[PDB]
Order: sequence, then C-alpha cells, then structure tokens
Amino acid sequence: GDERFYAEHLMPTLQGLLDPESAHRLAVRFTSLGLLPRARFQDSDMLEVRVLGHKFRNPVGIAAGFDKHGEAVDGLYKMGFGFVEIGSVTPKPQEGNPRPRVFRLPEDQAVINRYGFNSHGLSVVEHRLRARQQKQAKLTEDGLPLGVNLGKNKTSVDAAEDYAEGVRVLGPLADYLVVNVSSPNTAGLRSLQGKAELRRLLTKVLQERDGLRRVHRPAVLVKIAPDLTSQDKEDIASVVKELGIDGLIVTNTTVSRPAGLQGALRSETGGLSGKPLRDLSTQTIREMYALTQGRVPIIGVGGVSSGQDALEKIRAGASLVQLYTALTFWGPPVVGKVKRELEALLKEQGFGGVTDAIGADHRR
Ligand SMILES: Cc1cc2nc3c(=O)[nH]c(=O)nc-3n(C[C@H](O)[C@H](O)[C@H](O)COP(=O)(O)O)c2cc1C
Ligand SMILES: O=C(Nc1c(F)cc(-c2cccc(OC(F)(F)F)c2)cc1F)c1ccsc1C(=O)O
Ligand SMILES: O=C(O)c1cc(=O)[nH]c(=O)[nH]1
Repeated sequence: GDERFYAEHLMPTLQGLLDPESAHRLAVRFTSLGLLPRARFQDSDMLEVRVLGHKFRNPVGIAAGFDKHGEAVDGLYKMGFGFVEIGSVTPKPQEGNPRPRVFRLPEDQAVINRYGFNSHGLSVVEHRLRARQQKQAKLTEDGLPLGVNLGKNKTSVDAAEDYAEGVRVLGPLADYLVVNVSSPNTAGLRSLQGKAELRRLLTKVLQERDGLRRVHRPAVLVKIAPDLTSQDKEDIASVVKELGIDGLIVTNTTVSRPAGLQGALRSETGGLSGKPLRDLSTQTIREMYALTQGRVPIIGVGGVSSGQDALEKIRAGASLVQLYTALTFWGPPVVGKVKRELEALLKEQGFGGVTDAIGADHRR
C-alpha cells in the first residue's frame, strides 16, 4: 500500500472511471470486505489519547458521512483509524436528494456534496450494529471507540423528538453520540444551532441519554458549522457550559465559497469540504476552545490531509481529529501518512505526546 502509488496512480485512475457517488459505494464495499492495502504504521504510545471517558489508540478518526449506515466499521479500524464515527442516521429511512448530489473539485482538493441525509434509518443500523456489539465492546476497551452521528428526517414535524429517538435506539450501542445540527443540506437544520432552540433540544437529548443504563450511556457531542456568527458561537459555548455537554465536533462542511476555488463545479449547491475548508475549521476550533476555556473536548474536522494539518488543529484545541475528503483523494494510505507525520512533528516540537499538544497555541 504505497502512499505515492495510491495518490499518483490508483485513486486518479479510479476517479477517472467512476463518478463520485459510485466511487463512494465501491469504497464502502471494499472496506467492509477488507480489500485494503496493509497498514504498515504501528501506533505508538505517543499517539494515545484519553478523553470522553475512553482511550483512543491514535487521534485520527474517519468523519461522519463515509460510513453513513454502519456497514464498514471493522474495515475502517483495519485502515488504521483510531476511532470510527458512522452516520448521520435518521429515524426513518429516506433516500436523500436526487443524483448527482456529490461533486469533485480536483483543482481545489475539495468536494461539494448535497446528499440530504440519505439513510437506511435507525432500525436497520441498530440491527447492523447489534450484530457486532460485543466485538465493538472489545475494540473500545482496546482503545478503538465508536461514535454514532444522529440526524433528522426531512419531513419530521418534531426535530427534538427525532434526535431523542436516535439517542434511545443507537445510544446503547455507541461510545459517543453526535447531535448533528450543522448539515447544510437539510432545510432549517442549522437553525437548531440557535440558543433558545439549542438549549431545549439538548436538554431533551441529555435527559434521554441519562435515562440509559450505565454501560450503555454514551457521551453526547454537538457537531457545529464553520459558518456561525460570533454570536452563534458564544451562544453554543454558553449552552454547552450550562447543560454540561460532553464535547464538540468542529466542523461540518461550509456553505461559503472561499475566493480562489478553481473547480468548474465550485458553484454547485451543497457543503464544501477539503483543503478550502481547513483553516476556517481550525479557526473555529480555536475560538470554541477559548470560549469553553479548554474544559470541553473538541474533535477537529475539516481539511485534514497531513500530520501538520492534524497538529495545527490539536494545537488550536482539538483532542482528536477526523478526516474524510483526504481519503477520497489519496486513498487508505493517507491514514498512516497522517499518523506518521503527526508523530514526527510532535517529537520535533518537543511534545511528549498528543495530550501535551492539545491547545498548545493558547499557552504561548
Ligand atoms: C460526501 C460527504 C458526506 C458527508 N456526510 C455527513 C453526514 O452525514 N453527517 C455529518 O455530520 N457530516 C457529514 N459530512 C461532513 C464530514 O463529516 C466533515 O465534517 C467535513 O467533510 C470536513 O472534513 P473533511 O474536509 O476531512 O471532509 C460529509 C462530508 C462529505 C464530503
Ligand atoms: O468514497 C469516496 N472515494 C473513495 C474513498 F474514500 C476510498 C476508496 C478506497 C477504499 C478502500 C480501498 C481502496 O483501494 C482499492 F481497493 F480501490 F484499490 C480505495 C475509494 C474511493 F473512491 C468518495 C466519497 C465522496 S466523493 C468520493 C470520490 O470522489 O471518490
Ligand atoms: O448528508 C448530507 O448531505 C450532509 C450532511 C452533513 O451533516 N454534512 C454534509 O456535508 N452533508
């Protein structure tokens, strides 16, 4: 599994033969079948992180959206990810938007997607996870946690109830749950990021979570957008502190279109991911870390494709990071690359380990 071979030949050829969504479906199939290049990199103690009531062998996870229905969890761990997050999952099954709904921006090392929460639904995912529940229990104990990202149905009349249902159904199977109120492709979803609605929504979510039996009680995190106003961020930080939310995932895709995008499909509707989002995400992490006084665990996501990208987010305040778009361009080998580069940079910058670097920029 040569990083250069996948980056220079395999992936480019694959993308030249298959459209984005087809490539993705194949990716999921191959991953679930274990058809992956050998993960040479061996995790060192330096990369181990303890947060959210769990141990993570390494801080690099697969972001939500790649394995929406929980079909390739084990294959993703085999890829080298320190933790896996599936979803978003909606209460009832739904098809999402018509195709095409995902677009590549090669010149920008970016992607634009408007899937619209295509989901097999809670019931299907529930049984799929139950079939490997004990196997996961051992993985988690082994330092390989599982996260479940919750969404809401398009025609739902009670947003809060949709999330409450997800907590009750998939909460017992997850190490952590994500209340995703930052999808740019669901009408009025990001509005749930407002203070009044957010507090009511999260109060209900936490009540349902607290009602679960001890060993089946997951940490609850909120995934936010990179397009929030300063006021929005202040409010989120306030509610997080008020309710005791366990953590934040920063960030989801952006509806902004940074000047400089070259892709012919730059004006397609949807959320932009990849390099163009990287620093916007890092800065959002930096601000949320400060607003929460570094007391709230943050999973950094957005444009991570190298060890430097990962370390910048960690130094900005992230305890863990995730990636997705980088995988679509460079393939499976990118996971080992990021981990190897991160370890080298940590040493090079005098950090005994990842934990020591969390929020380092704020202390200089
Ligand atoms: C094709 C695609 C589908 C996604 N689906 C979801 C989703 O269902 N739920 C979610 O919370 N984020 C979703 N995301 C967002 C990613 O989890 C992540 O927040 C974002 O893409 C930034 O990371 P990246 O630049 O490494 O891709 C999706 C992203 C892409 C590119
Ligand atoms: O999943 C996308 N890409 C991917 C991807 F992440 C991973 C991928 C794999 C997975 C496992 C083994 C591989 O090596 C092999 F077996 F093939 F040799 C290649 C193939 C892919 F095509 C997306 C998503 C949204 S858009 C898009 C894309 O533009 O390709
Ligand atoms: O499913 C989608 O369209 C979607 C959801 C989400 O949270 N983020 C994203 O980029 N796309």
